[PDB]
Amino acid sequence: EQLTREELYELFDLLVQVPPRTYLLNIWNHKNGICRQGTKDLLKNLRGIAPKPPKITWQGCSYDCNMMVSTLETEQTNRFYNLLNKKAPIDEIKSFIRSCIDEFDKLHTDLYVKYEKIFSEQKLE
Amino acid sequence: EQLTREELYELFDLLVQVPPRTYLLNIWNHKNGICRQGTKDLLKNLRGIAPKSPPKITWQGCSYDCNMMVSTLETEQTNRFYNLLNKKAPIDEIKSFIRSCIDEFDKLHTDLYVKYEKIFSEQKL
Ligand SMILES: [Hg+2]
Repeated sequence: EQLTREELYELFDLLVQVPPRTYLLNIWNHKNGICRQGTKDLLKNLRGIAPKPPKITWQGCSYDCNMMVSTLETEQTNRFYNLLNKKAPIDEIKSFIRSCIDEFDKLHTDLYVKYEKIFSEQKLE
Repeated sequence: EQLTREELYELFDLLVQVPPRTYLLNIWNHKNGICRQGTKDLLKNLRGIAPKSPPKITWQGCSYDCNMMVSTLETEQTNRFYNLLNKKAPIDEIKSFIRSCIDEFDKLHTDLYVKYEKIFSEQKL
């Protein structure tokens, strides 16, 4: 039952107090599902404009993108558990989760911009 | 003074509660300055590749199109910003919005560059 981003942010107002940790972990799994669908969408969009100067291949783009997103996911999850363990207020936790999603959106933007330029230049000459 | 992108992102993490309107307007003006420098950089780069049946695309046309696209996006984003202010959006939502507007401008700048790179390349034969 994957929550949409909209449903997650609405649910972030039903949390006026810090909920139990199981609840918090459930929310983080929905966060992961949202970011991972963003990655799937990025790779789908990049595959569309990849060709069939630099000599970057689809396999290279895919390795780079997957390494950046997988490393970001690990780093964010670690920051999440540290927030939990230090018993942070609910407002801080909510801002942290929304900021992690924003950070993934910026990474997906950075990757799209980077490869849009390379692929478009390869399609030339 | 004009904040760098990195300085603006730093401020975002220091808005933890909802700040006065003057502060948010000030942040928006720095956002505008960052996106306008991105537009200046785009036109500089495009000048490098500009020339020196259907009509030939010239520097004038390229410049008119780019400035219309970025100026209209500026207007539309500012109108969405004022909507959030007036509806008293919580700070996490405003922060996501401003971050997303900068991503949208980065994408537009890249889309424009790729568009003209292709057009100027094809004409050159
Ligand atoms: Hg460029």
